[PDB]
Amino acid sequence: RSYPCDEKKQNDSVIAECSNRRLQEVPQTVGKYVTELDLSDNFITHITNESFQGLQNLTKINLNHNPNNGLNITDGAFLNLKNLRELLLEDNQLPQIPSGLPESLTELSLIQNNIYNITKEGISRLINLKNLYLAWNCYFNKVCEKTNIEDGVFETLTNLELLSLSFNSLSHVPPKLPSSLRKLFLSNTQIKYISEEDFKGLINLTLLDLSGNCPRCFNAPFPCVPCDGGASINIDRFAFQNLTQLRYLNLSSTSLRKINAAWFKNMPHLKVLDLEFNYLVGEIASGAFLTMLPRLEILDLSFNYIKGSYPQHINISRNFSKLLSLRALHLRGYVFQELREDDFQPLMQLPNLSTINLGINFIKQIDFKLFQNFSNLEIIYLSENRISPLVKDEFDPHSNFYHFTRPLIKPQCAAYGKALDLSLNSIFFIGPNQFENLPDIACLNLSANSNAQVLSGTEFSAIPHVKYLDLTNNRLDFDNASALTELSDLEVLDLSYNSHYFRIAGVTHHLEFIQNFTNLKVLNLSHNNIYTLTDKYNLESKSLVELVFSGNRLDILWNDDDNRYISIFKGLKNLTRLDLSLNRLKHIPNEAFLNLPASLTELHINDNMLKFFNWTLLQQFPRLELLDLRGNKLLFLTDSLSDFTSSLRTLLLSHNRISHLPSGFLSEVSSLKHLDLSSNLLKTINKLSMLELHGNPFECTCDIGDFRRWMDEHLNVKIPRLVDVICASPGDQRGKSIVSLELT
Amino acid sequence: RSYPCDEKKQNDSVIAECSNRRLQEVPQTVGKYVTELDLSDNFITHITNESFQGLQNLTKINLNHNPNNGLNITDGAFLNLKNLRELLLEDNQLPQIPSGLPESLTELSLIQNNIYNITKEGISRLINLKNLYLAWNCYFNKVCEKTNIEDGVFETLTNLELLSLSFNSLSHVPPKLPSSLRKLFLSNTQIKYISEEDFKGLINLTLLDLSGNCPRCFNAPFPCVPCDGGASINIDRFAFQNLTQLRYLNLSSTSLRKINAAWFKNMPHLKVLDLEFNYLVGEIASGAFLTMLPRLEILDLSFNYIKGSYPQHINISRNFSKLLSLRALHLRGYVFQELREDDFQPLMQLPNLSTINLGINFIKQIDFKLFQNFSNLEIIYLSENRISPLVKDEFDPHSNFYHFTRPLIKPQCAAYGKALDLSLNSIFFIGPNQFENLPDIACLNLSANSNAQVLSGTEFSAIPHVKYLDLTNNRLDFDNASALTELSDLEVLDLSYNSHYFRIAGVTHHLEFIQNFTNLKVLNLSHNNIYTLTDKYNLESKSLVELVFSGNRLDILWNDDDNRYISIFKGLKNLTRLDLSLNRLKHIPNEAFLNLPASLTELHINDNMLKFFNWTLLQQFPRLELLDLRGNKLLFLTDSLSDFTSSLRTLLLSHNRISHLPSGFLSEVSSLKHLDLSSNLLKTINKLSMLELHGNPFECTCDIGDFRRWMDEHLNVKIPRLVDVICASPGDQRGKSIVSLELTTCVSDVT
Ligand SMILES: *[C@@H]1O[C@H](CO)[C@@H](O[C@@H]2O[C@H](CO)[C@@H](O[C@@H]3O[C@H](CO[C@H]4O[C@H](CO)[C@@H](O)[C@H](O[C@H]5O[C@H](CO)[C@@H](O)[C@H](O)[C@@H]5O)[C@@H]4O)[C@@H](O)[C@H](O[C@H]4O[C@H](CO)[C@@H](O)[C@H](O)[C@@H]4O[C@H]4O[C@H](CO)[C@@H](O)[C@H](O)[C@@H]4O)[C@@H]3O)[C@H](O)[C@H]2NC(C)=O)[C@H](O)[C@H]1NC(C)=O
Ligand SMILES: *[C@@H]1O[C@H](CO)[C@@H](O[C@@H]2O[C@H](CO)[C@@H](O[C@@H]3O[C@H](CO[C@H]4O[C@H](CO[C@H]5O[C@H](CO)[C@@H](O)[C@H](O)[C@@H]5O)[C@@H](O)[C@H](O[C@H]5O[C@H](CO)[C@@H](O)[C@H](O)[C@@H]5O)[C@@H]4O)[C@@H](O)[C@H](O[C@H]4O[C@H](CO)[C@@H](O)[C@H](O)[C@@H]4O)[C@@H]3O)[C@H](O)[C@H]2NC(C)=O)[C@H](O)[C@H]1NC(C)=O
Ligand SMILES: *[C@@H]1O[C@H](CO)[C@@H](O[C@@H]2O[C@H](CO)[C@@H](O[C@@H]3O[C@H](CO[C@H]4O[C@H](CO)[C@@H](O)[C@H](O)[C@@H]4O)[C@@H](O)[C@H](O[C@H]4O[C@H](CO)[C@@H](O)[C@H](O)[C@@H]4O[C@H]4O[C@H](CO)[C@@H](O)[C@H](O)[C@@H]4O)[C@@H]3O)[C@H](O)[C@H]2NC(C)=O)[C@H](O)[C@H]1NC(C)=O
Ligand SMILES: *[C@@H]1O[C@H](CO)[C@@H](O[C@@H]2O[C@H](CO)[C@@H](O[C@@H]3O[C@H](CO[C@H]4O[C@H](CO)[C@@H](O)[C@H](O)[C@@H]4O)[C@@H](O)[C@H](O[C@H]4O[C@H](CO)[C@@H](O)[C@H](O)[C@@H]4O)[C@@H]3O)[C@H](O)[C@H]2NC(C)=O)[C@H](O)[C@H]1NC(C)=O
Ligand SMILES: *[C@@H]1O[C@H](CO)[C@@H](O[C@@H]2O[C@H](CO)[C@@H](O[C@@H]3O[C@H](CO)[C@@H](O)[C@H](O[C@H]4O[C@H](CO)[C@@H](O)[C@H](O)[C@@H]4O)[C@@H]3O)[C@H](O)[C@H]2NC(C)=O)[C@H](O)[C@H]1NC(C)=O
Ligand SMILES: *[C@@H]1O[C@H](CO)[C@@H](O[C@@H]2O[C@H](CO)[C@@H](O[C@@H]3O[C@H](CO)[C@@H](O)[C@H](O)[C@@H]3O)[C@H](O)[C@H]2NC(C)=O)[C@H](O)[C@H]1NC(C)=O
Ligand SMILES: CCOCc1nc(I)c(-c2ccccc2)n1CC(C)(C)O
Ligand SMILES: CCOCc1nc(I)c(-c2ccccc2)n1CC(C)(C)O
Ligand SMILES: *[C@@H]1O[C@H](CO)[C@@H](O)[C@H](O)[C@H]1NC(C)=O
Ligand SMILES: *[C@@H]1O[C@H](CO)[C@@H](O)[C@H](O)[C@H]1NC(C)=O
Ligand SMILES: *[C@@H]1O[C@H](CO)[C@@H](O)[C@H](O)[C@H]1NC(C)=O
Ligand SMILES: *[C@@H]1O[C@H](CO)[C@@H](O)[C@H](O)[C@H]1NC(C)=O
Ligand SMILES: *[C@@H]1O[C@H](CO)[C@@H](O)[C@H](O)[C@H]1NC(C)=O
Ligand SMILES: *[C@@H]1O[C@H](CO)[C@@H](O)[C@H](O)[C@H]1NC(C)=O
Ligand SMILES: *[C@@H]1O[C@H](CO)[C@@H](O)[C@H](O)[C@H]1NC(C)=O
Ligand SMILES: *[C@@H]1O[C@H](CO)[C@@H](O)[C@H](O)[C@H]1NC(C)=O
Repeated sequence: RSYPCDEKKQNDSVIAECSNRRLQEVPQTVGKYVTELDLSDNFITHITNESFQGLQNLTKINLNHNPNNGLNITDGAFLNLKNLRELLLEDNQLPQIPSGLPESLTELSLIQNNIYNITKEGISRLINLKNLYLAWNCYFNKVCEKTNIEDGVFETLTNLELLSLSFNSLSHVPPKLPSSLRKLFLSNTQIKYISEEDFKGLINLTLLDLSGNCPRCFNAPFPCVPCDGGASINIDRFAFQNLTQLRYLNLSSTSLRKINAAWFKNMPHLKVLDLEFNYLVGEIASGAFLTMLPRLEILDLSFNYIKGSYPQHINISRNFSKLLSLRALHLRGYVFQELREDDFQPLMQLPNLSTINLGINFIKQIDFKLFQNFSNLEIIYLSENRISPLVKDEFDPHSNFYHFTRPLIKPQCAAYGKALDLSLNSIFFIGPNQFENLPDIACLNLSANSNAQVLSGTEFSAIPHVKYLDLTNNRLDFDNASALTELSDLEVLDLSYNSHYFRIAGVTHHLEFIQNFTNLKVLNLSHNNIYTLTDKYNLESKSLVELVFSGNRLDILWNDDDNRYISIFKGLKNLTRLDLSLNRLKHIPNEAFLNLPASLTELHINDNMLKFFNWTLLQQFPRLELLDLRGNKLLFLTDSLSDFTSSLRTLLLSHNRISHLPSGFLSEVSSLKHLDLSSNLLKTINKLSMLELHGNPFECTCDIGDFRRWMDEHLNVKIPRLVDVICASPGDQRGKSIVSLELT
Repeated sequence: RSYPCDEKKQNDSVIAECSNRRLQEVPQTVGKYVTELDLSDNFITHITNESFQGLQNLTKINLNHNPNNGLNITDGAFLNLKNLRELLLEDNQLPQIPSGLPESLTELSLIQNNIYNITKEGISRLINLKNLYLAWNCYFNKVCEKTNIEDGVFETLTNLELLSLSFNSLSHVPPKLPSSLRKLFLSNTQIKYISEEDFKGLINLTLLDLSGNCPRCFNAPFPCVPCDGGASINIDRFAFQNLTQLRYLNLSSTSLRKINAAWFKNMPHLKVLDLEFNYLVGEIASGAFLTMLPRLEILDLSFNYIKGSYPQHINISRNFSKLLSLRALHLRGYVFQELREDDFQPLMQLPNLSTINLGINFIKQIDFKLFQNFSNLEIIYLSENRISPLVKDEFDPHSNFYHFTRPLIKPQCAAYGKALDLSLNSIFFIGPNQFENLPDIACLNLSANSNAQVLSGTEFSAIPHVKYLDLTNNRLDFDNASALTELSDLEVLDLSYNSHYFRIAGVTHHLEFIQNFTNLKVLNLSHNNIYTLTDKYNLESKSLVELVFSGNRLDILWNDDDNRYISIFKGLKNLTRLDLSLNRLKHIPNEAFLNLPASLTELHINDNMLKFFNWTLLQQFPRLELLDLRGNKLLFLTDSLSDFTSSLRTLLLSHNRISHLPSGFLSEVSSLKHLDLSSNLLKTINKLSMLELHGNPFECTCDIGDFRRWMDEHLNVKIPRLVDVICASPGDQRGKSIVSLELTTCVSDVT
């Protein structure tokens, strides 16, 4: 049982996680076998040549964010560790590259420090370096007006594949870079001119990042100072003529008015070109460079809008048809009124185009017919446009800062088929022609359309094979038992955040339409504040697997004088996961709890106000693996759980007021694998494989020693976060983990 | 201050407020001199003939919401009170109208009870009744399928001016109503037919409410069961022929397809007609009845839309020009695409039309020229339409439930002149032609337009005389010192909830444009999360009276390493009211606090996390009347406040961790009128006119008795919620108010 580091097996080596544990120095109680040590987010201030004694087998050390004054690393502190490959020293307030680093180093990271001098003394001996990260060092500091890069400091590094000097005031591409380089990151370097010579010899390079050099300002979470007179980056005609291996060019936020087609003459393999936050409305219209990119897969031209120009049409060159390899186009924030069928003629041939991103263009009209003309289109993303009803009579320094990195559409949605995201549009009601002349849509997002309409069950007729449907953040009036019945194939329905009309007494609430879905698996009714239904008072489905019922008023339903809702969930005969969280429940009528489906594997009733829980009733739930009761006001446990369940694997009781464990509890219940008793009022204790106890106010006075014995006996039971299992009393202990006491 | 009722003198009579004080029975410690007694929101269950013994001067009793099983009122319990005019008995669970009520009664209220029988025995003796309220009695109850109204039960009441039977299952207008009736309220009564006879003799009537009878459902906070086959209310041809005095007709939510113009034949004075939540798209187009309303001032036709119909145009009859007296038209929720100049020709003549309400119509285009064709138009309300950028050219049972009762536009805005509310529209940027062909606008609402634009100071050129401007709930990029400079004459600016771009480092933040406003009085920057400005680091104005700076990051600004923001507010030389609430302040640098304007009358720093407050620095603030420090983490008071201020009138210190009052604090500071020490950690105490102490964990052990003396001596000092000034200790006291102890016999230990 390791302290204070949770030591774990990974492939063919032993990892130590000692992150975020208030450690004031490198623990010397680290396993002899360990090869990778994480000490990030701690309060360590000193690293001596004695800090890693008896640990010669370390290949990786992480010391990032230490402390939370500065980190003091002595000369040749690591030099003894002859097998050290990966050394991470980020956000340590380091004033110089620590001297005497081990020549075995392949990956060094010094991001977010006060390193102004990049010296031969520091790194020229590190001739095994593959990856060097030096970003965020001389970045808008008043002490340092330019990073000092000793001449030829990198040329000895003939194994260096990745160099990163992003977010440093360089002003000039450093000379004498090693030919070995595959990826050169120079984003936000204040480099305004790129010469013929700058990237000479770099004939192996696959990625170049010149982003944020002469920036166009928009939404960056770091400072944005445009080049004087809004001037673009000046890139010589031939600067990239020897870069024949380049796959990834990032020119985001360089204020480019014109793109020289010469730049791409000897670059036949370019796969991903990033042109976000430039002034290229012209070049998108009459693009020379579009002919030079036959192998391009990802193009991004987002936020190239002309300030104040709301053109009627988007002007797209016919040359866009010479992007034969294109898989994904990103045309966000161009800002235009209408997309005509003809405007997108150039794109209809491209055999591999799967993703069109027209987000944040404030488009009013789209000839939706034009989306049938596309071979392998999987993702139509139109979020933040102005599609009306149709009737017609603090940040991650490692992130990609200029590109949408996460999926445009939830993978769980896209999985089903062609995905259409019309979220944050103006479809205030679904018009009769709303989805006419549309491919077979599988995945549809109508989230946040200020839609507050009634559903007759004839809105989705033109796209009847929708499987995943998001109607979240609307004010839909569920006034009709026919609502959504036209969608027979439907498997996932998200009605989250439609509370408006569910709160209103002067309108009926019909949820019977659920019953008509033979294929429906997952229904989300979170945050609808449901307090009544009319006519049919039970939810019923033979198919449904998961119901989210959180943020509703079961408190009101299960306290109906005529017990109308006592079996609201029973008719869900195939339900395995039910979420009753945030329903303001104080007491659950035994009858009502006994009418929860017998099929339940996983029941969440967390974040209510339960004082009592009739453990007896678990007898009626023989498939129940997981019970979540966290964040209630529970006081009492059964003292005979074994009599009530043979099924229960995981029991979560975090954030209750439990002060005493029954004598026969921890022992017995052979099914129980995971028990969570963290953040309770346990003063002392007095098969399983995880036991959480952190945040309990333990009396550390001899009586505890009995439990401390049991921890040493049962080592198979993982007690996580031992650092946070603290003594409340007595006064001299108030602070120590309960693994610090003696026996006297 | 009598216990437990706060007695107050008002216009030669004494009111007793004993509401919301957990009283389990009528207190017998009420002054004989009292004329009005409020006992609402208590736990009283019994009213006997001994409940108000003496107390002969009582004219008004309020017993509403008592308790929170039922209220038990004995026969002739009030009969002794020979001067009882107003008796309020609302939400008491009463099973019958209490027998033997006093004949002196003029106003009786019995709303929200279980009164199924309206008997002659109960009310026929009450021949002085002006106002009887019986709403919400037999309302969707399973015991009672109809209210039983004894025949002729009201006809003895020849003084009855107001009768209310709203929200009761009647099914038929009761017969034999007194001719004295001025206002008859029959809303949600389930009355489907109205006969010639029903309102015969009611020749004095000024108001009739038939709303909610055959309802159209939309947003009502009470049940809505439409008449079978969506049938409208059936009102006979001549039902209103004797109602020549009627001013107010309410036909809201009666599902009316057709409005018989006969109804208004002998009704020449009708002032206010309410037709919300009907099916009158036709009648608005044709409209016989429009010729019959020469004196109408308020018409409301809101929510008459045809479900699913998004017509290109609104069809209003030419007859709308025969509404000569109209002051306000309410056409919400008709739902149409375009308003053309000619669509509103019939309204342009009407000499007195001041308010057009086109809310929630989802209009895409408006010929804004057409609003110059109006004589006395003061309010153009277009909230919740779809006006795009232009580039080319627990409820209140007493409420009015079917009408917008509050002002369409904040009075503070309208006051300045012609008001245009484009809130909750689609003006994502202000186009160059956005406010062209528009009257002289004084008051402009652009709130919640998903507007996320840069301002060049050329957007408002076409309406340069805007005085009140609301830009709230947008994502405006204040990246320009020229922003809004075209609006000279500007007095009020609301920039509340525009935090988006103020949180973003990769954008400049210019607030210099304030300086260019010679007339600017009130500036609201609430909830903008301001943590930096570029170039100009101080706010400066010779004119500004009020700055709201709440929900910003003064924590970050006043902890700038180079002290850039130390005098951010000093250049506001005329400022009297400053709000620093919700700025996450733990400590205020003495320099920074000393650079707050000297002109400050009223400083709010509530809801921060302050541990310390240098009371000394108040010396530099000689005009300071009101200091709000509530909801901080303060521990200490000055012990010599008098040395630091002669100005301070109101000091709010609720929700701190203050555990001791200095001996010389309460005494001294003759200016102090209101002191708030509620919800602190005071164990004991040891000019003014209000002192709040409720929610302190008081030791009720002899030491307290000193204070209890001081309360009896200084009776002028109102201590509100004495009921909630509770003993924490010792164990035997934990629950009693500190006015329940005996000074003769207490304990000394348990400290
Ligand atoms: C079908 O249509 C008809 C209309 O054609 C509707 O009938 C109306 O119904 C409403 C709602 O019940 C009635 O309003 C009530 O009227 C009371 C009398 O008001 C008048 O006298 C006072 C002077 O004493 C004036 O001030 C009023 O004018 C305005 O004055 C100020 C603004 O300057 C406002 O405060 C007023 O609201 C008026 O706009 C009138 O000339 C009125 O007192 C009563 O007010 C209570 O509720 C309001 C808001 O909730 C509070 O401001 C107020 O405080 C009252 O409530 C408490 O406060 C007082 C004093 O502090 C206490 O004494 C109370 O006990 C209580 O604790 C209310 O607004 C309206 O009068 C009536 N129209 C006519 C002509 O009769 C039907 O309802 C409609 N049917 C349906 C189903 O909607
Ligand atoms: C952004 O910040 C701004 C400003 O910081 C903020 O806008 C202000 O919002 C506050 C409230 O949030 C407003 O203050 C209130 O104003 C109420 C209305 O005030 C007027 O009308 C009062 C009564 O009207 C009667 O008389 C007229 C004619 O005589 C008659 O026609 C009417 O029908 C009616 O019968 C009137 O009393 C008042 O005048 C007062 O002004 C001074 C104050 O210094 C005082 O000395 C006077 O003696 C007098 O009281 C004014 O003309 C007002 O009722 C309200 O007041 C009280 O009672 C409530 C509780 O019932 C309390 O909450 C309150 O403390 C008061 O005791 C209150 O004062 C203010 O007007 C806004 N300012 C502007 C410019 O609009 C925005 O809300 C912020 N925005 C966001 C998004 O947060
Ligand atoms: C200009 O445009 C260029 C592209 O033209 C762009 O370059 C790309 O930058 C991003 C951001 O730095 C790079 O993304 C990272 O890539 C590495 C390597 O990925 C490969 O290897 C891993 C397996 O090790 C595979 O999963 C992956 O499929 C690739 O084969 C990844 O390590 C990064 O993943 C982590 O970081 C993400 C961002 O924080 C996390 O979300 C993710 O969970 C990973 O973090 C976790 O694991 C990390 C492992 O080291 C660990 O360190 C973290 O703490 C955490 O536990 C990330 O995807 C991308 O590779 C570059 N593209 C190319 C082709 O090289 C520039 O960024 C852009 N310029 C600007 C200024 O934006
Ligand atoms: C309305 O309610 C629905 C139903 O709850 C919500 O949609 C679900 O959201 C949950 C998360 O809250 C989704 O579950 C997550 O899916 C991720 C991806 O799953 C795929 O990949 C995994 C392997 O990674 C496969 O097992 C799986 O078959 C899928 O192929 C997971 O990565 C998520 O976390 C997992 O890993 C972490 C460890 O980091 C663990 O903590 C988790 O326990 C878990 O193992 C997680 O499983 C779920 O897929 C969604 N369902 C559907 C049908 O879409 C909506 O979010 C909700 N709507 C609103 C508006 O609130
Ligand atoms: C510009 O347009 C905006 C957009 O409409 C407008 O904002 C509105 O202002 C008023 C106050 O000035 C808001 O009214 C309040 O809103 C709160 C929200 O929680 C309500 O709780 C309050 O009403 C309660 O009391 C009623 C009593 O019966 C209850 O029935 C009711 O349910 C509430 O509990 C209170 O009225 C209004 O909500 C906003 N609306 C929005 C969308 O922000 C602003 O006034 C306009 N600016 C100018 C200059 O006029
Ligand atoms: C349908 O449309 C909406 C809006 O486009 C999608 O909502 C967005 O979904 C993403 C991913 O779930 C949310 O990302 C989150 O951001 C917050 C940061 O505030 C972070 O806390 C979360 O961890 C997560 O990263 C995003 O906020 C959300 N946007 C809005 C406006 O709600 C929705 O996912 C779409 N549906 C489908 C099925 O694709
Ligand atoms: C009572 C609930 O109403 C919901 C609803 N469903 C539909 I189809 C409509 C509707 C009505 C008129 C025009 C266009 C569409 N409406 C009404 C509005 C637009 C107000 O939501
Ligand atoms: C970064 C600041 O950008 C704000 C801004 N102010 C204006 I005038 C515009 C704008 C841009 C193009 C077309 C129409 C209008 N925009 C940008 C958008 C519309 C994206 O918000
Ligand atoms: C460039 O990479 C190739 C393999 O892709 C390698 O054989 C060659 O040695 C590298 N060139 C230099 C000069 O390091
Ligand atoms: C399209 O991609 C597929 C694999 O997804 C590949 O086989 C095909 O050759 C690609 N075609 C072009 C023209 O890039
Ligand atoms: C409910 O939907 C059905 C089927 O489309 C329709 O005929 C009916 O009019 C709807 N009912 C209501 C109350 O809107
Ligand atoms: C649990 O409920 C059952 C009946 O459903 C009842 O017999 C028993 O009293 C309850 N158990 C506890 C511990 O309250
Ligand atoms: C009101 O009544 C009492 C006796 O009923 C009388 O003595 C008293 O003088 C009256 N109130 C006032 C203010 O005079
Ligand atoms: C109308 O009202 C007044 C009371 O204000 C009364 O004098 C008159 O007689 C009433 N008319 C009838 C017919 O009752
Ligand atoms: C218009 O209002 C004025 C005063 O506001 C009034 O004298 C007149 O009666 C009204 N005019 C008409 C035609 O009703
Ligand atoms: C108040 O501030 C002044 C300086 O402005 C300082 O000298 C004094 O010590 C402060 N008082 C306290 C109690 O901190």
